Amino acid sequence: HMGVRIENNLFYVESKNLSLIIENRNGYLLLKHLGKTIKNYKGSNSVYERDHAFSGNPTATNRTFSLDTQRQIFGQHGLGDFRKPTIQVQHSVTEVTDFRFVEAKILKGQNGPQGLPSPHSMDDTETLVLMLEDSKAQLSLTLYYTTFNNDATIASYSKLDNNSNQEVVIHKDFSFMADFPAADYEIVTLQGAYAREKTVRRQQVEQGIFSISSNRGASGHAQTPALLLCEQGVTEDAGNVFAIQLMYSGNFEAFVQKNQLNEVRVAIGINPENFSWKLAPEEYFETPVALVTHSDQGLTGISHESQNFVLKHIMLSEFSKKERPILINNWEATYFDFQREKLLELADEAKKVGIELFVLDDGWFGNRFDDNRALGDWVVNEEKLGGSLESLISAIHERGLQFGLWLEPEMISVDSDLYRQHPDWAIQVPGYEHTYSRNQLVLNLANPQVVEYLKSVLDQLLFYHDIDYIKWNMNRNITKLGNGLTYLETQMQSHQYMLGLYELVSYLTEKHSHILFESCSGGGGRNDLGMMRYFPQVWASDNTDAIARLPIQYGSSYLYPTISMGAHVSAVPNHQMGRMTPLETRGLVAMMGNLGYELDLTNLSDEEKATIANQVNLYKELRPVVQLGQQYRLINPDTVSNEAAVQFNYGNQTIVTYVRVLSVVETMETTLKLKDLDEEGLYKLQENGEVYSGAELMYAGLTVILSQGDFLSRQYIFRKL
Amino acid sequence: HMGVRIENNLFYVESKNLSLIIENRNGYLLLKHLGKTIKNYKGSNSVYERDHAFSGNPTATNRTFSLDTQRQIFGQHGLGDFRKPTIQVQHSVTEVTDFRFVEAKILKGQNGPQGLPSPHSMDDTETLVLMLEDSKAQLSLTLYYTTFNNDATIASYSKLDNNSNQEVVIHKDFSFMADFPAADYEIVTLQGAYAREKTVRRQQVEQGIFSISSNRGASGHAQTPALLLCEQGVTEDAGNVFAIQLMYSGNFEAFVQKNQLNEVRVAIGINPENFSWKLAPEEYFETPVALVTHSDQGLTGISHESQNFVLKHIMLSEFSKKERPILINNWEATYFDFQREKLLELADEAKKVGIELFVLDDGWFGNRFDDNRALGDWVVNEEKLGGSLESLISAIHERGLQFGLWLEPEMISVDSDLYRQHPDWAIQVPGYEHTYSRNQLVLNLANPQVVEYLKSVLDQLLFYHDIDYIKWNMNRNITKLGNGLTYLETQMQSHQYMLGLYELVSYLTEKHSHILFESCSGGGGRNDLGMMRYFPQVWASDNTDAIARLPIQYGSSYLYPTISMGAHVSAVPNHQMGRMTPLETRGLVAMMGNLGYELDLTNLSDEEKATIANQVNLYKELRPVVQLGQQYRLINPDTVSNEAAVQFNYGNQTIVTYVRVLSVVETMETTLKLKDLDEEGLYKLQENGEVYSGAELMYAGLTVILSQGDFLSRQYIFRKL
Ligand SMILES: OC[C@H]1O[C@H](O[C@@H]2[C@@H](O)[C@@H](O)O[C@H](CO)[C@@H]2O)[C@H](O)[C@@H](O)[C@H]1O
Ligand SMILES: OC[C@H]1O[C@H](O[C@@H]2[C@@H](O)[C@@H](O)O[C@H](CO)[C@@H]2O)[C@H](O)[C@@H](O)[C@H]1O
Ligand SMILES: OC[C@H]1O[C@H](O[C@@H]2[C@@H](O)[C@H](O)O[C@H](CO)[C@@H]2O)[C@H](O)[C@@H](O)[C@H]1O
Ligand SMILES: OC[C@H]1O[C@H](O[C@@H]2[C@@H](O)[C@H](O)O[C@H](CO)[C@@H]2O)[C@H](O)[C@@H](O)[C@H]1O
Repeated sequence: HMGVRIENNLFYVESKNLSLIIENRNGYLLLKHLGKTIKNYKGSNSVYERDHAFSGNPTATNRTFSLDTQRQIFGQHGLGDFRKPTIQVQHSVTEVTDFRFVEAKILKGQNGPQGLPSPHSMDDTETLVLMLEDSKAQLSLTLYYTTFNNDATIASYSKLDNNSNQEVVIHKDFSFMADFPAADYEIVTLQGAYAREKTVRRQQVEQGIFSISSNRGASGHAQTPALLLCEQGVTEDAGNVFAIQLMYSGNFEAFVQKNQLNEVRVAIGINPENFSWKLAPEEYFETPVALVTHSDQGLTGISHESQNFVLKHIMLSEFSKKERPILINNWEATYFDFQREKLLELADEAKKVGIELFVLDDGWFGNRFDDNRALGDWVVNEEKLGGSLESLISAIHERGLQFGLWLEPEMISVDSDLYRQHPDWAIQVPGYEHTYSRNQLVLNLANPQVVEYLKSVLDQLLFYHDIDYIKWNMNRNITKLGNGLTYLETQMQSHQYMLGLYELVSYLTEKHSHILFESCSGGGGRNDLGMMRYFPQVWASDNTDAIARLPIQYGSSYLYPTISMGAHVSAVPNHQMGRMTPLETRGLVAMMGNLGYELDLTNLSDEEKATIANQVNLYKELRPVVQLGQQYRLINPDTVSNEAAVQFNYGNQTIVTYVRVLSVVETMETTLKLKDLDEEGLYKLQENGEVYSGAELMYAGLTVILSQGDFLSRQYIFRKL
Repeated sequence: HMGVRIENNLFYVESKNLSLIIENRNGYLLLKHLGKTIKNYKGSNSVYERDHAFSGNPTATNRTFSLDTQRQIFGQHGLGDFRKPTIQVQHSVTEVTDFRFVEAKILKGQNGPQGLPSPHSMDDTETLVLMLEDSKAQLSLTLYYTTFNNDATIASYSKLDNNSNQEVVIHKDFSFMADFPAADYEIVTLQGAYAREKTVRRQQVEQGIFSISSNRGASGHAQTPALLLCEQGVTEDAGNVFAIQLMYSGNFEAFVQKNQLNEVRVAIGINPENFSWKLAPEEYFETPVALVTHSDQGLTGISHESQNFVLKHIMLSEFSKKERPILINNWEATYFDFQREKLLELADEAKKVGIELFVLDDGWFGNRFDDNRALGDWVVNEEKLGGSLESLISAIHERGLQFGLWLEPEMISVDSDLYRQHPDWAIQVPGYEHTYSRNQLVLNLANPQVVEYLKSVLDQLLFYHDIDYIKWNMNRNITKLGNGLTYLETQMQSHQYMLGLYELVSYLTEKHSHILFESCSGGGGRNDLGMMRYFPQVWASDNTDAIARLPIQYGSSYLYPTISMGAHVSAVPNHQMGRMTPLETRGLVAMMGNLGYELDLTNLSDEEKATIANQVNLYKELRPVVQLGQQYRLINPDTVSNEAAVQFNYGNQTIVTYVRVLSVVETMETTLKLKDLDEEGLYKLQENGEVYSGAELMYAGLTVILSQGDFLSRQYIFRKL
């Protein structure tokens, strides 16, 4: 049985194959167990209470009880625990609180923080409600833990109520924390950089504090809101992993602290940097949702658990199991230099090769002839489009293609009518020059007038035009915070910006629910689970190099389903890397993702056109396997590997893609073994017609043969008989 | 003072900054110290003698003296030492010997084993002669250790005399052995493969036995006769290294054994595999020369020590400091498909770009139109050469080029007149079919008639033709050993083959000492210090890819001077790797070696011709710096590095070559610091005219800037003012 149970002083939060067991000890909440299901928990792994030097106590006479040494589910500073705190509220002359458990409730079905992205499809869930109070400060903190009956994930968030007669200020308020017992641990995170997104990083947990964080106002290219605490020696196939993740797209921190006793604290939430939150009497603050996910089946186990939870409970139901259109995007194809003739000719070529959707990228609005002006001016450039957008769309529709359109609503150019009319709408500090980034500024979405304006302009665009798809961009990070009437309002504006964004995108995605919205932030600059609540695919990276895409796709699909992961076949030499790669390899690499095209089809040879038509035909066949199937990493593209290989299973279809980076000589061929087949199953390999048992493919494997050369690839396609 | 000293029961072998101190303990020889100079040695690091269980004793009553636990300089089996032995002689019913020290002598000046390559320029050397006897077996073993006054190297070899009235058989006889005290050690070796020669390998010394060996009858592509025993944590710049090397080109073994007490034995010599040696009464056997070289300046220290010793005492004096000609070789250019017109046209183009030497590769002799016939038939194909070789050579000379010629004297084709006349000259076993390799057979150079024939044919070729250069090839390994009249003669034939080879090549190189002989064995299949005694350069690898050449050159110049290391600019796509690389990078990579050219100059554009002419002009300038200067590795090309950088210093000239393998994006530029400059020196960088102090270049370093793209390179050229 799954759900929530209250049994004497234990609370059991029971998801599928994952339990959190909390003990109420005289108002203090102790983490007894987080991990595989245990019923009738007795306490075999309880903390041994002893006098630990310099670890102090809530009472004078009992030296062996200390919040410095108890395992907890939230952290305070000032009561004897010196580990990093996760709740810290200023009230009167102090930022000491002492929240004590008073009452527990259980909810059933949907719930979550208002104004923030949270799980859906929650009918078969229960939520533990732990009501804590600080009687002196007259504050309440309420913790929520939600079970899921179909996934090894628990969701968490909290609400802080000010029940006092004075203003209070939240300084720290994370979404999840767990104290894990001293043991050897490794951590996996996804970091990297622009054009190197979601680089998989693994390291040993060491004494001290390790953290990843964004202070950019977006989660960022260089860190993902995820931290995987792993059993020493974890592999793809074996060992315990706990993934903590955050459904938030602004400033966040994830940290792991190893203290003086070798104990380990992990937490994730809103970054303390650039954050404070004023609460007037009777006001409350709810944190974004955190997730804790578990597998005992290594890193592939955690990928599957995380992907499944995302597909079922985050990504929009309307799209989570819907094959996504193969698109053409004109950006790398033309940049800003296009007009109607060029567009329809590209559309003609796209239709001939069987592409499904035509996306008009940057440059269609205002006087956007380059990237130095016009953001904020969402007026159609009818001169450039050679008539109305309506007439363009009709043209695209009549050629048999869906129509998509680029927006960047959060941004404003100094050189724009919007800025001329409302210069105060930009994020800025009185008496300081702007800081520029791609020669543009960020709109203050903490300003309700800004949100109202964007809802209006965009609702107008979407209702008056037959648009099938939106690409929602965001091309710089936030500087010069000073739009508040007070310092505290400025400290709130980064989170209020996010609330404004979510109000905006939840409104539009809900009001226009037939439209496929793809998120973007110079590629993967905001590829997190907050955005994926509303945008069921993401432009994974501006780097469209087939080879540079290998580690990027590795990371981008590590916790997120492949279906989310936009990938385009682009021109050579590649625009980012300056590299020639075979068209075959560009195709096979993009086909490990959500396939599209981004090159000038009108300038290709007849042969290159035929190749792309063949690629499109192939992917129409593989699309369900890739987008709806189960992903298995076989060879990981990292810093030292010269190879990449990824398998997908879906019913009677099994495919495997193999890529080799550098040509090798006098080196024995790799043996590549498949996973998760029926030993007794019979698998017919398309290329040679041979039938192999699943046992053979899994335990003997394929001798991988290639010619001489860099960046070569091949694909194996099997049908189970 | 350096040289040899005998002081009571200590013998001191004293080279520059390296001493071997041996103690005579009642006929047993103990290794007291090998390492930095110590005078007046007292024995601070003596073995503590105790009863070690299962370590037995030469006398009944003294359980604390055991050859199982004493550090020694040669190893026997059967007297209580169970570490791997380095001398083992069968006599009568046993292969137990008990060699006991009887007498020491000191020689001055040159000496070495007859018939085997050994150091030259030995006027300032002394040799310790340790005469050992086994009175029962009536055998003598004499050990030789030679000092050098200008290098931290000691040379060693031994002679075994049969003074008995019966035949005896040597089963094991290594050239050097040392027992090192228990400590943490790493080892560096050079292994790899064909087209991947001299791959630098580093690992921890572990309990048990690690070895590299050849049983191929040549030292081989996959292992070099070298083993570096290193202090834990050695770097390029710091820590103790002991390099043991062998001046031999046949079957060898190097091993490191960590025993039950954590002690470490290292040895190098003739491989026991495929070796036995019969001695009739009064006959003797001398082993090849081993070298032990030391540095306390890390791996660059050992490179310098090894290179210096090779330049001064191995490589021919006639060439060791002589700039080597920039050559054109036609092999990759035409393969077998050439005639006189094509040759002279290539020669014309070579002259225009300033090339100095023209080498005619395979296919000029017998009916060698492919690689399936004619080896053994060293008759000029006057039809193919369009007249006599004499007339061809005159033509090449008149165009201003030296002339070079390809030979493979050790080999015979089934389809050849030589085989038709003397089928028994091939290495073979009566009643077994041939084993084939590149469809050719190996000549039995253990057969004195074979050696006489080759001396004659080749002396004739060289005296009747004005040849400036020879490329001496050897394109397969030895199979089917059975040419002996007895089993024992067969067991001797692999070493006798080597003696035959050395007799042949010492004769020809001496009799034709103006000719530059470059050794070759499908590239680096026999690139060892035995060959380098007679052949002052070597074709480092058939792999002429600029990028694949990086780890190859790293290894090929690790212990051997750059001047030895043949490197050719070749065509793209590269014939081995199937890869396009910039001509600039092919040039800069080959210029880190001994530069030549190997592509069809007649088929290049006018631009590619101008580029090569520029490369030749440049290298004429850099040649002394590269060939005669001091080499400093700055970034090593290994399995994980994406970079390579090598510096050369020579008087007032400092150059640095940098190569990046894969294009990178959003990655901060590398900072490359130079080494071994004068802090106060002023260094003018050619490209920008800026003057930097040596301190700046060494301690701040160069920000390395590149455009986008794979396989890019650049060079920095400095002049000290
Ligand atoms: O749910 C826990 C809290 O409940 C009460 O306040 C809530 C407030 O948080 C918000 O949900 O608005 C509703 C509307 O009725 C309630 O006022 C308590 O005041 C808090 O102390 C806390 O228990
Ligand atoms: O040099 C040590 C040996 O000297 C004597 O033999 C040598 C022999 O090795 C070889 O060098 O030929 C010369 C020619 O006179 C000598 O015979 C002893 O017979 C050996 O026992 C050994 O001492
Ligand atoms: O402007 C259209 C373009 O926007 C985003 O990419 C850009 C990139 O082209 C430019 O070079 O840099 C900025 C940041 O400096 C952005 O990354 C989209 O990601 C891209 O797909 C395209 O739509
Ligand atoms: O035959 C001339 C050729 O000999 C050696 O190379 C060859 C190589 O070309 C061929 O492909 O393989 C055999 C072994 O199978 C040899 O490696 C020389 O090294 C080369 O320079 C050339 O002279």
